[PDB]
Amino acid sequence: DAIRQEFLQVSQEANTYRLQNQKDYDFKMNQQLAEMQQIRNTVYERELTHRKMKDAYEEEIKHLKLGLEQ
Amino acid sequence: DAIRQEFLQVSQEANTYRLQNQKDYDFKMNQQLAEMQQIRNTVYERELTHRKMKDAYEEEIKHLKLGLEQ
Amino acid sequence: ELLDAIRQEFLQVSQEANTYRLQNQKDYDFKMNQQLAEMQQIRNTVYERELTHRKMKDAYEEEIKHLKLGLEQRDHQ
Amino acid sequence: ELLDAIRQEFLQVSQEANTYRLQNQKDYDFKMNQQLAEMQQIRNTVYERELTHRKMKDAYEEEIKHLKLGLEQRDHQ
Repeated sequence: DAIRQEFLQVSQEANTYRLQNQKDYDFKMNQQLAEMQQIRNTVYERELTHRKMKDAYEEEIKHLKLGLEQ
Repeated sequence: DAIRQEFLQVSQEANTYRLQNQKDYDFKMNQQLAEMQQIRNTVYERELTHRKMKDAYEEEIKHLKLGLEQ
Repeated sequence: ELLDAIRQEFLQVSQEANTYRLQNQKDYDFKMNQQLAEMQQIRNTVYERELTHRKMKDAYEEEIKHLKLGLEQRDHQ
Repeated sequence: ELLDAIRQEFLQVSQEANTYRLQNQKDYDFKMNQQLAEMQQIRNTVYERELTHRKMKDAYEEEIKHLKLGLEQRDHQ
């Protein structure tokens, strides 16, 4: 009366451990994955910004060249 | 017979002169006016370009700050 | 005695054609003077605006330079 | 004699709970190692792209600097 019974109050603290420990794993993993995706997303966004910059620089050179023509 | 007659062949070389000389005036004036308007136009255009630049610079600072947060 | 009311017939066509010239030249040079002043006004505005632009551009560029240095530094740690 | 088939009953729950730990930690550290490599890949791409960006930005800025100097010079003449 404790031998499949505290082998009850141990076989289940058992799986409760195989549970909140797996959650730890999943949490850590999902966090890092999401963070990595965010970093990659910023790289793409930054490329659009640079395109917008290029456009502006090209416009500016055109305005200045005009200025020099007169 | 030359006295309102070469005062004919002179009273009209007269106004033909008051004509192509006025055209000279008008041409020069219109040219300069148009050129001045073009210069002013470029100033406005250049302000839009600078606004586009500002947007891009602000985007870039945001991307870099993100990079530093991770 | 006569080409002497008549000479000064002909010499108010050419002494007439010539002052339309002078009045046009004076009117033109007046407008050119005005034009010069207008151009100086435009120049002043452009230079004032360029100062503002240079300061703003400099501040953005300096912040970007500092951020990039920070990232490169983080990458050394 | 008995809590000795029975002691080694209980010591395959805790000698069971503990290796799920180790297998999870080894699996995690494996994925972290992989993650490190992926991050190094991203870093390499960012740095290569940044070089390209810096050169292009520099060339635009240098052309703009030269144009502005030319305008200021024209304004000295």
